[PDB]
Parts: sequence; C-alpha cells; structure tokens
Amino acid sequence: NNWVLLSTVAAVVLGITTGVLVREHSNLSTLEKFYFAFPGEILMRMLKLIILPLIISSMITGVAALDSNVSGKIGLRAVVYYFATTLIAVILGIVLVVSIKPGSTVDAMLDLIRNMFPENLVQAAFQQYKTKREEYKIVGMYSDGINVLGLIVFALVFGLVIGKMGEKGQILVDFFNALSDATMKIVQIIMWYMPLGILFLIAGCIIEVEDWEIFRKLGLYMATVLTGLAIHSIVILPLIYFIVVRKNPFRFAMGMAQALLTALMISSSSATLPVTFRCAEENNQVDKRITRFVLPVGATINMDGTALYEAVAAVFIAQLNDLDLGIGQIITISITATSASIGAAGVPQAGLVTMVIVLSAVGLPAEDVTLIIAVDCLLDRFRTMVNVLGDAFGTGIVEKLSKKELEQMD
Amino acid sequence: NNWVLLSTVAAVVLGITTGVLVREHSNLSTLEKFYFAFPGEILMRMLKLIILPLIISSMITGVAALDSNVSGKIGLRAVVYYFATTLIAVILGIVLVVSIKPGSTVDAMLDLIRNMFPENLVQAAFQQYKTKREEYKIVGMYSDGINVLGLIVFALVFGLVIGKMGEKGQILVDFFNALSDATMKIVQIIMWYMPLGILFLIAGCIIEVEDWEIFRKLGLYMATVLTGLAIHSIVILPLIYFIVVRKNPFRFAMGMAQALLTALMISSSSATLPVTFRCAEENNQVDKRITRFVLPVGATINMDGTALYEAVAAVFIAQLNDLDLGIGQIITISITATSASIGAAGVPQAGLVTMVIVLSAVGLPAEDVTLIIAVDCLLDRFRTMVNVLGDAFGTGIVEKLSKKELEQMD
Amino acid sequence: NNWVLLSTVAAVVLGITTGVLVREHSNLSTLEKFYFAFPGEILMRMLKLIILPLIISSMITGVAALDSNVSGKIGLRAVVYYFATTLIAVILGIVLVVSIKPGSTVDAMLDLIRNMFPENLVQAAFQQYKTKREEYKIVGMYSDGINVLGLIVFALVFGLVIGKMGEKGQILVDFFNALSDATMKIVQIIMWYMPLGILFLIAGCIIEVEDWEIFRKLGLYMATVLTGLAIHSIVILPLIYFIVVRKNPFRFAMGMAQALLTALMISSSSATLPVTFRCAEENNQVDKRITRFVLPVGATINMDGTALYEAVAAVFIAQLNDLDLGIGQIITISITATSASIGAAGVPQAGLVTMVIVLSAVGLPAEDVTLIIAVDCLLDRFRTMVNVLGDAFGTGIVEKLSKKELEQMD
Repeated sequence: NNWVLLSTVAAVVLGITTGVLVREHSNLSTLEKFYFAFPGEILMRMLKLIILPLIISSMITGVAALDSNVSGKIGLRAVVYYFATTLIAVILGIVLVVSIKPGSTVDAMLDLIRNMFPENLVQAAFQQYKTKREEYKIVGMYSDGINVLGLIVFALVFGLVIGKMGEKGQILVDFFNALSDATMKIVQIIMWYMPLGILFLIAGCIIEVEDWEIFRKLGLYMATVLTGLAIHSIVILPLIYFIVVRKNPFRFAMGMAQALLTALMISSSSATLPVTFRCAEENNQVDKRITRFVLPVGATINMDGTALYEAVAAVFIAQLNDLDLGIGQIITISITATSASIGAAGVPQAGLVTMVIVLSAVGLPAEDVTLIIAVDCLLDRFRTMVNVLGDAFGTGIVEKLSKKELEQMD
Repeated sequence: NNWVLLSTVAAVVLGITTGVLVREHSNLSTLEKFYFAFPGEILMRMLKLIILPLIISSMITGVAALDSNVSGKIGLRAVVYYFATTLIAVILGIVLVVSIKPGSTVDAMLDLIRNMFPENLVQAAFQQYKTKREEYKIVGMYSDGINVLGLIVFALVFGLVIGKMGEKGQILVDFFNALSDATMKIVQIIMWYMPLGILFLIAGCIIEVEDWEIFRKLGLYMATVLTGLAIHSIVILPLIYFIVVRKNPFRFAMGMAQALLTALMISSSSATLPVTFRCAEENNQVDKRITRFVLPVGATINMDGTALYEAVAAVFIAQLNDLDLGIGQIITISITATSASIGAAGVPQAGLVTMVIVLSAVGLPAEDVTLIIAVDCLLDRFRTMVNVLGDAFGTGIVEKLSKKELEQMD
Repeated sequence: NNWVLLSTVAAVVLGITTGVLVREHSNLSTLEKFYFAFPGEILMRMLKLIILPLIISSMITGVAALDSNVSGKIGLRAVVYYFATTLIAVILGIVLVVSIKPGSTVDAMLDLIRNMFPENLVQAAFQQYKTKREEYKIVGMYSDGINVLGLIVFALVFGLVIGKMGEKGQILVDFFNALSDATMKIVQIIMWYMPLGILFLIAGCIIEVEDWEIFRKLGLYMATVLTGLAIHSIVILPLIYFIVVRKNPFRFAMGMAQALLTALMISSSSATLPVTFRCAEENNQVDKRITRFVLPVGATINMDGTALYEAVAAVFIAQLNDLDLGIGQIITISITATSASIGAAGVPQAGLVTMVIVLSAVGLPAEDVTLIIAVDCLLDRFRTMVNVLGDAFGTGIVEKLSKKELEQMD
C-alpha cells in the first residue's frame, strides 16, 4: 500500500493541530521552542547529507548514457525550454506585482560566472566564492555553502568525456551507475523516517509565529504569490505541453501526482528525484534516457518558481519603503534576483541567503527579511511543487521532440 | 623473526633511559625540548593520516560481507555486549572512585545526536559541529576535528545497501575490498618505521616532566585507575567469556598477546586492527566474517576504558575542589563523560578535548587538566590495551553465539 | 593543422599590441583595469581546477605501471639527476649574482618535512600546515593552499602498494588509468579555449605597468636572470645529455619544441604534461613507461628554474638594502629559497608566496616584492620553459640508463 504518503498527510494534519493547540494553550520560552523542533532539524540534516552524491552521480550517469552525436540536440532543447519558461514566469510575476500593488550587480554576475569554474574540486563541495569592492580594488574570499553550479558543470563535462571514451571509460560508467542506485536506496531509507520529522517541522513552524497579526498585515502578498504560482502551473505549462505534444496535459499531471505531493511535502526537488523518475517512466510512457538526462538538469537550473516568488517579494519590499521605482529598476531587480539563484535550485532553502545577497546588491535594506520570513514555510512548498511539475512537462516535451535521436540509438 | 616487536621493546627501554639521563644531567630550554620530540610527532602524524580510509573501507567491507537476512542479529549481539561491558565498567569505576577517595548536558547529548547525521560528507572528514546557548538562543558552528561517528554511520548504511544490491553493487564491493587491503599494507609500511618514533616519544614524555613531585602528589589516582583497569581486564572480561563460551579465557589472551603488546605500544586500537585481525583469525580459530565485522565496531564504540579513566579523573578533579557531590551528580558526570567520547574511541588522543568539553559542561573549572596531563602517557596505553582485549573477547563471544547464522551462509 | 599554437601566437602578439595601445591612448581606473582582465582570470581558474586529479592519477598510474623489483633503480636515477641539475643551477645562479652585482630557517625545514606527511588526506587537498615560535613555544595552524607534496608522497606509496598487490589491485589500477585518460581529455578541452584567455592576460599584464621607468631601473636584474636561464638551457643541459646519451641534443630539443612553446605560453609544467607525453613518445622514440613515470616527478620536484630565479631575486633584494652579506649568508639564502618551493613546482604561481615566506624567514623586509612583481609575467614563462626542457632531457637520460630494467619487463 501507499503507507508513506498517507502517513505523511496524517502527520501534516496532526502537526498543524499540535502547533495550534500548543500555541493557544501553552506558553514556551525560546529555548523550549528550539527544543520542540529537534526532529525536524534532524530530518533536514539527513536530507541535506544526501544531496551531493545523488546529484553528482545522477548527472554523470544521465550524460554518459547518451550517444556522443546526440546529446547536443537534447541539451539544446532542454536549455531552450527552461529559458522560455523562466522568461514567461518573469514577465508574469512583474505584471502581477505591478498591477496588484501589495505594498554591485556586475560583481554578482561576475561571481556567478566565477563559481561555474571553481579553483578546487574538493573545496567546491562545501565552500563558495564571493568578491566585494573596497577602497577601488576587488577582494575575494571563500565562504561556507556548497557550490552546486561548479560541481554540475564539472559532472556534465566529465560525463561527456567518459561517454565518448568508450571501452576505456566503461569502468567509470559502471562505478557511477552503481553509486547512483545506492544513493537512491539510501534516499528511500530516509523517506521511511520522513513523516515524524515533517510533523514536528510543521508544529515548530506554526509555533514560531507569535504576533498572529502578521498574516493580516501581509495581505495581497500571499494573494499575489499564490495567484502567480497557480496561473503558471494551471494555465501556461499545460498550454505549452498541449501545443508541443498534442495530448491531454491533465492526464500527465494525474500520473505525476505522487511526485507532486512528495515535493509539496518535503520542499526539495532534488530529494523527490526517485519518485519523479518512477512516475515519469512507469505512469507515463516516457523514454528512460530522456528522463534520466532532463530531470537532474531541471532540478538544478529551473527558475520559474524563484522568478514568481523571490522577485515578487523583493518588489514588495521595495514598495514597502517609499522608494517609487521605474520600469528599468523593476526589470533589473527581477533579473538580478532570478539569476542570482541559478546554482542552488534543488537543495532545500530556508534562510534565503541568495535573496539577502540580492537585497544587499540592489541597495535595499537587509533588515526587511523578517517581515516575510514567517510565510516562507507555506510558499516554498508550492514553489517546489510547480518547479517539479515544470520539470516533468519538460521531460515530456523533449521526449516528444527527440523522435529521430531516439530512433538512431535503437 | 619478530624483529618489529623486539625492536620496539628495546626502543622503549632505550627511550626511558635516554629521557631519565637527559633530564638528570642536561638542562634544555622549551624550544630544545620541542625539537627533541620531532620524530615522535612525525610518527603520530603518519598514524593520524591513515585512520580515515582504513576505518571507512573496513566498515564498508565488513558490513557488505554478511548476508542481508543475517547481519541484524550479529549487530544486535555486538551492541548488547558493548553496552553491558560499558555499564559494568561505569559501575566499577564509580564504586572504586567513591571508596578510595583519592582527592549544558542536554546540549552535549543533542550535539552527539547531531553529529550522527552530518550535513556534508566531505566536511565531516575534518570538521565537527557544536552548539552553545547565548543571550536564550542556540548558535551552532563547525570546528576542526574528524567526525568519525557520522562517517561510521554512513559507512554502515552504505555497506548494507550495496550488500543488498547484489550483482549491481559487486563493483563497489570489489573496489572497497581492494582499498581495505591497500590501506592495511600501508599501515604495515608505517609499522616498519614506528620504533624510532616510539623511542623519541617516550624520551620526550619523560623529559617534559619538570617538578618530579607531581607523581608523589598524584597518589591514589594512579592506583585507582590502574586497579580499575586491571580488575576489568583480569576478572570481569574472562568471567564473561567463560560464562558464554565454555573455554579457557587465558589461552585466548595468550593468542592475542601480540596485538595486546602492539596496542600497548602505539596506544591506537584502530591502528592495531591488522595485527588483531591476524591474531584472532590465525592464533584463534574465529570465523573471518565475525572478526571483520565486529572488530571495527569495537574500535569505534568501545567505552570501558573511557569509563574507567576519564570518568574517574573527572570525579577526582571534582573531589580536589571542596565541591562535595551527591549520588546523582556523580552518576551524571560519569554518564556525560562516557557518552561524550562515543565518536572517537580508536583514534589517538593526547589533548583529551572530549574531557575538556565534559568539564566545561559539568561546570567544573577547565584549568585543572594540567594536574593530570603528565600521567596521561602512561595510562592511555593501558586503556587502549584493555579496549582491544575487550574487542577480541567480544569477537569470540559473538562468534560463539552466531552458530546458526554462520551455518546458513554455508 | 596546428591551429591552437598559431592561434595562441597570434593572440599573444594581438594582446601585446592591445595592451600597448590601451596604455598609450586610454586612461582607466583600477576597477576598469581589474574588469579588463576577467577572461585571463577565468582561464587561470580553469587551469587551477584540473591540477589535482591530473597529477594524482598520473603519479599513481606511472608508479603502478612498473615492476616491483625495477622501480627502485628508476626512481633512484631520477632523484640523482634532479639533485645534480638543481645543484648545478644553484652554483651558477650564485656565481652570476655575485659577479654581475645588479643591486627561523629550522622552522621552515621542519614544516617542509611536516607537509610530507599530512594529518588528513581530504584537508591536504586545499590546506597547508605552518608553525611559528612565540613567547618560547611553537604554535602551528592550517592555512589555505593545496599540499601537493603530501599528496604526491601518498600517491607514490599507494601506487607502489597496488602495483605489488597484483590481481587484487587490478581494479584500482584500471580505475586510475581511466581517470588519467579522462583528465587528459578535459585538459585538451580547456586548451581549446586557452588562446583568448592568454590574449587578455597579456593585455592586462602590460596595462598594469604604470611607471614605465621600472624596467629601466631594473637593469642587470633581467639580464642576470635571463643569462642564467639561457646558459642553463643551452649549455649545461645539452652537454649532460650528450655526455650520458651519445646523441645530438638539439634534435631532441627540436622534437620537444611543441611542448616547449606550450609551456612558455601557459607557464604551467603540470598543464603541459599531455603535450610533453605526446612529443616525448612520438617525436622521440622514448619508452612509454619511463616517460609516464619520470615526467610527473619532474613536474613536481624540478628546482633548476626556482634556483635560477627566486634565489637571484632574493640576493638582488638583499643587495638593494645596504646589508653586505658573506659567503655563508648567500649560500643559506639560496638553499632556503630553493628548498622552500619543493612542493609546488608545477602549479601556476603568480603571488610568489613561497618567496615571501623565504624573505620573512631570512629576516629581509617583505615589502620589496613590489619592485620585482612587475617583471614576473615575463620571467616565469621562461622559467617554466627551461623546467620542462630539463624534464624531457631527464626522461631521455633515464631511458638510456635503464636498458637492463626495460629488458627484464619484456
């Protein structure tokens, strides 16, 4: 049976009830509040532990599985699809935030390019590079935080090289195939424990809210973000799927419902990858090669949810201050916020350090994060859900458009 | 011939003579004293270098060698045996320190649980996590020091997964078998050079003592620690072995004498692992699978020596201050000190950072370490000797109790 | 065709022209000067990224390819040749700097020995150990910077062990062979992009010079360094080659011209390794085993260029100050400067941190580096060229002297 998903839904409702009841009838200190959310912290720690080998081995295996003379077209189609979806999401978010009205960059882009080619493979696993101008000379240094962008680029190049090697790279191909399978099984073992961590995480999230008037004050900001995400998930993506693939998009969404729920629950596209693989390969008759190549790329560089969430939050923050913007300032903020997070799109994010960096770069005060940090728990899950839905639709579209390429391999 | 052990014994006696003669007839500055112990520092550095791959590959290989439907009972028996021995050692140490009379915790336990599941596999190889309460909110950060506990847990889970994989994980199994053999050979190469390092280490240890009245002042503390270790090694462990295995325990100890001497000399259970393997498999007719699985686990979570040494030292320090304790305070100190070192029990320890953390947590002053740091050289070697003796007895007991399981594999 | 080398030469001349024209006709701020050299920084970053796996896998593969009973003599001959060449270079540099007249150590040597045996394999990939005396007690700590010396020693020991293992180490041998080939191919991919980075690097180097009288002031220092390098490359090395191998040394140099140009262009002996392999194995009929073993060792511990460059620069700096030296002080400075860089001789060096450490140790002021940092761009390339020429001549000499050993393998 599907005991994991039912248990997780029961844990979610029980955690909501527990948080509400404890907040209403019990008074706890800050230390007790921190101690009440320990299982959720343990679950988040376990989820973080498995991100590196899973994504690295999946990328290498997916790239190496394709023929040398074929992978270029598939990759080109994937990047074109993701760029188009990100542009549409950016436009929709800008239009919605302008209409509803709810309420340094060069260094950031150069750092983004710098992180694509790290100076140390081992150091990139837990550290990132950043520069700042001081009196003017540029000074750079390394700070904690996994450099997923550089590891993904190196993994892609390495997978291409060992796929083109042939008989001399077969041992590496087999090694990374076995590593990918082992990481998948370990992820399943962690999924076994997930529900209790989710229960306590929801209870702690609800308990941490103290004012209870922040939700009332944050009117039309939740409405704006939710409306943008709903429009993107329900209208634009199914229309693109039907236009390219002459098939019903909602049967496709019905097949992926299990992965959609899982992603909505753990809020981690990279973690959900095994369920997405299974749903896309079994429930829908999508080729294994296309799925295994496209899905990690989507979990890495999908920016529709970021464009519909962080960009809107930034424009709302700028609107809170009497800092009336122009068309250029709004477009610059949306571009900076969307581009600054291109590296880490699958890892779980709670502190929104990328958006803090964006706020610092665009000159806005960095102390306004607290006014929206309370509702991040609710919004991030829907962001991840729409991200994985877009990834699945992209796998379907690329499989549709790669008929000749998949014919040559046979 | 056995030229390594005879050479090491000759080096030990020559180092004792050299240290005594240099202290008596020569006067050296602090810088010259530091320069006199350089070869011992080099030997310790080389021993530290080989701890990670050896323990990781040994754990993976030992776990993967067992059948999937069998390893649960073997692991359960091993943990039960180690828990029982640790409890007996704790009780004996408490009783002895109370009778002879020679002279924050929640955060520590939560950190112990946190380190079982690190957030980064690469970072866990050289860094550890720690939290502290400040004005109250909890703040955590990473500090230098290998996280053996997390690596051991991940290695166990990975070994189980790849053992259950079968034909798809055979390549990883072969890879880690070869890695384990290579690490063993490198350890043997280091053992070739060991004796000169031991000579200079003993000479430097003896030279560093300056007062020469600290030994007289530290009366009944050496007596207490040595009596506890001797009682545990000579009475309790052989009695348990004879009760479970109806055989003479001293022939077993006679067979393991080579590994016992080696462990007494280098004071590193993990380093002694190859000699322990050879003695337990050849001198005693113990099954290879049981040995290869139990011995790394013992080298990792054996706490009898820690309970008989650090706990007693802590109670002695608390007795030095006019800080008359109760039964609860003594039991809390013994439990905290024993549990805080569960991660690093095989690596060489000289600075006793774990006991410093324990003293900080139990509210005792941290400046009293110097009064006992002088005799650590002598006591740590006997602690390691009794630890490896307990590990060997545990291998024998588990092999005795696993007759049906070892019958199914055949 | 040879489009890469011709494109790189055209890029070099175009970068020289661009730098001269921009300096003469345009005025730029410091920030614009930094932004003008971004592609060169990206190229240097990519070159740095590939140094670790390439050198590690090449060392392991080269050591493991040789028979167990043979590799000792080959290694002995290689070390003897490198020691003799370094001694001759030291003598020549000292004599030239004394005649032309253009213008703490114990801790350094002990740190050099300490870095040969690191305490952590993972930490050695990006960190180094250093000690300092303070009031006297010695305090050590770790700082950023790859520890190539320790990794090379561990790789050599590991390669010997797995070569002696045989059928049980064949899987590791195959794994590292495949890894070496993959790293070579990735290096070739980077070489594809190299020329534009070289163009912008030369343009930025030329632009950064502002006084334009520093070249006139630095008279007889360029002359001394260039004369020493030219004498070493043209006279001493061909004479040694002809004395040992009764063959024309200039046909050998003509065969290696492609690798010589490449090394002169990128100034990185380790990066040039694939071209050196191809030229030495195809253009000259040198045995593959001798080449694959000797060349990484030369790229790691070749000190002729360092002895002819850093030692002379240090003596020139000491001559600038009215600090008249003796024979012992000059020999101590040359020995310290040559020995302090034994670890990193193949990686690209621009900041000359090793020479800064040498200046700090020998008591000379550390602020005089700026007076010679301007001409480092020009001199380092010739230093690397003579280093790779010496490495190739060493491969030839060792192949000549290893006739019996290469006969036994057949």
